[PDB]
Amino acid sequence: ETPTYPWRDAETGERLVCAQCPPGTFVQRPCRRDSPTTCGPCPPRHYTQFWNYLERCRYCNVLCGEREEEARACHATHNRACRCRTGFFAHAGFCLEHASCPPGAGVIAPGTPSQNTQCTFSASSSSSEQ
Repeated sequence: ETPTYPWRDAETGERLVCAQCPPGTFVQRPCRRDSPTTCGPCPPRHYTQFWNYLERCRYCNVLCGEREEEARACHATHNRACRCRTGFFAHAGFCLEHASCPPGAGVIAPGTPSQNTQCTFSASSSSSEQ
């Protein structure tokens, strides 16, 4: 029940069924008559998430930037993923700032990396006071 793919041999040409490579690995060398598939590990900054017949690993193209922090790094199976830093939230792609709330009707729901701030007395206009 190990995943597979067909392949044709280099020396004269013979048709065979080569085993796929597990997540974390890539196809280093295909099958010969005697040996099956050679699976080598994904190099630094490169990943394979699935069972594959990839000649070389996928590059970790996701790079967190100014206002982004990591969620997963780039390992042999993960691709790097990003999320917004403490005082930021994601809107429409870009990662924008959390909204402050003045005195009056202060913060009822704090800013998550996912949503903006929702909002007796409040002394200050921050994104904290209740």
